[PDB]
Amino acid sequence: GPLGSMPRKEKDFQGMLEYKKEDEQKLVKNLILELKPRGVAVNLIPGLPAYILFMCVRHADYLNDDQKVRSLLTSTINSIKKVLKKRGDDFETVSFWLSNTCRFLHCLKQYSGEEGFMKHNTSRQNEHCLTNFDLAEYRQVLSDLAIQIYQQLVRVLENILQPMIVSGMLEHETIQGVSTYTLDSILRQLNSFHSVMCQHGMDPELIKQVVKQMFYIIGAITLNNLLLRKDMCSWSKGMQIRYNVSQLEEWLRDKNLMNSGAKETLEPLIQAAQLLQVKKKTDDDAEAICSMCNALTTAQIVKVLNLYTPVNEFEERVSVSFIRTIQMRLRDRKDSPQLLMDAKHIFPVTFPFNPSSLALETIQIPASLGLGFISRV
Repeated sequence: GPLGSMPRKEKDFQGMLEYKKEDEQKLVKNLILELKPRGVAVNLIPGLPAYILFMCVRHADYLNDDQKVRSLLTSTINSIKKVLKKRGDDFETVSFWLSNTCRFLHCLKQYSGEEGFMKHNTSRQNEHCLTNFDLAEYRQVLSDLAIQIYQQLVRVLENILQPMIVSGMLEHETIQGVSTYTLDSILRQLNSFHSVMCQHGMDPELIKQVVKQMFYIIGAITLNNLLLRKDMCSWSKGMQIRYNVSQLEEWLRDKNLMNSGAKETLEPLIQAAQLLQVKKKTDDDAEAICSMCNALTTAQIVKVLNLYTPVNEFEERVSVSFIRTIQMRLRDRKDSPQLLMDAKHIFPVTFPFNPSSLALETIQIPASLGLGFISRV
């Protein structure tokens, strides 16, 4: 039936989107620069802007149009940087663009046509692979861009967290008979950060990295305050920290994040709290401290013992002899000289490939996005 029949059947959409060269700057403006992150569509389908962008890349490749391909990827990358500069003080917008930049990168891989990335693809998804261009070079650029966005997300979340840490982990006291933010404030805030990331469809492997980084920041700020303040080094602070850490650990358990590396970053703080609790008088007490505090430096152990504030009914001041016993024993240990931890340290981030089951041929364009000048192919 190669000739025409009536009625004429509507075409079967292939999951591509065409646009006119003259409309490129409008396209990125509407889909990136002035896109509302709280829009219904882009939250019902997390990563929608990235998918739409990819579908557009797809049509340009289909037409074997190298010039349109180059121009679109360059506009897409520059616009993402643009919106990150203007709006990057806000956690929501940075989480949103980190997630869409990752999804865009994942799409470039999943539909590259390279066999190594096609492994979880359906037959249909494989029909959607690029056929004319190798975009490996652009992927590296997007990954570097994603590294920069992550570092900004960490700066944003640190600025929200930092004022809560000391107050929440150290200063709130309820213990009786033994001598503003709470632990709940911190737990709620971690919950909020994590809920937003999940709702944005951020990679679970990336979310795990963000969580490890947030727990590192908690532990480092808290421990640095113990090492600078006499009033924070006491048996009862030790008990309160021990409990606060247990709740943070239970947050990890509840969210199934026990593999994020988050817990392990608390180990110095944990051992400091334990040190505040143990006996500090005899040679045996000293040996036990040295073998217990394997994750603290000699400088940190010694500092805690010097600052230690005794409650006389229960204990005494730590003696100069005892500290000298600790120092002699720790001579055989080859430790780091650090006293304070670097609370600004950022673990290097990775973006392991996370293919999607979304079927591009089922995507439709909502009017709200202001993209009527685009058409489906």
